[PDB]
Amino acid sequence: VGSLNCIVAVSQNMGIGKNGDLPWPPLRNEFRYFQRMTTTSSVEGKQNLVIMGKKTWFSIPEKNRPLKGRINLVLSRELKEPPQGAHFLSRSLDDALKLTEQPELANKVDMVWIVGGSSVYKEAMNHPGHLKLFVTRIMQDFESDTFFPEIDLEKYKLLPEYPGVLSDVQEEKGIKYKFEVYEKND
Ligand SMILES: NC(=O)C1=CN([C@@H]2O[C@H](COP(=O)(O)OP(=O)(O)OC[C@H]3O[C@@H](n4cnc5c(N)ncnc54)[C@H](OP(=O)(O)O)[C@@H]3O)[C@@H](O)[C@H]2O)C=CC1
Repeated sequence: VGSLNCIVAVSQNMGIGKNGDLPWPPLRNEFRYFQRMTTTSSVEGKQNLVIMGKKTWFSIPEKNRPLKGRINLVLSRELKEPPQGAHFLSRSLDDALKLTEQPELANKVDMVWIVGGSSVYKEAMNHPGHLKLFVTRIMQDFESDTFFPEIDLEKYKLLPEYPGVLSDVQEEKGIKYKFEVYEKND
């Protein structure tokens, strides 16, 4: 099992969700980036694991579930089995990660990607260890009801570049956005 990573798109006021969808209109190329970064292994014949909360799961369009080419793991304590189309169900972030230590998983999984929502990001972000954050800055305010936790910049260093991550400002449907990678190791 290789790296642990969070990936998020976030508006200027720290918004990630509204009413079960994103705060902004769909940005195809942002989704495309998400799919590429989460899918691409750095160890062929191996797969990446995506970990998400229950609400995130159901906020993905059914035709994109499971996220293809990835092991899909959903967090819930109410569910008694993985949702239709998901693979794994876990009851805590520890359990999902500890689950990547099982013989079965250990030698099949490259990167672990936490792909939301707020509570799973907060726990991972505040846990000691090596963790990167792939953050897309959506460069305006959007009305939101779910927010990304504080990024402590004493811990998380914004990297000046990263392979496979376009650096400069993008725009789609009149909305400018920028790809960032942050790393801590504590
Ligand atoms: N902009 C982006 O990058 C992203 C946007 N989104 C959007 O953001 C919002 C996500 O909302 P959010 O409310 O944060 O929800 P989550 O995806 O975190 O779902 C919350 C539910 O997941 C289960 N859950 C969360 N963490 C754990 C845990 N550690 N262990 C066990 N179960 C857990 C609980 O379900 P149970 O009650 O069953 O225990 C909880 O009620 C939606 O609008 C979504 O579309 C989501 C991802 C990324």
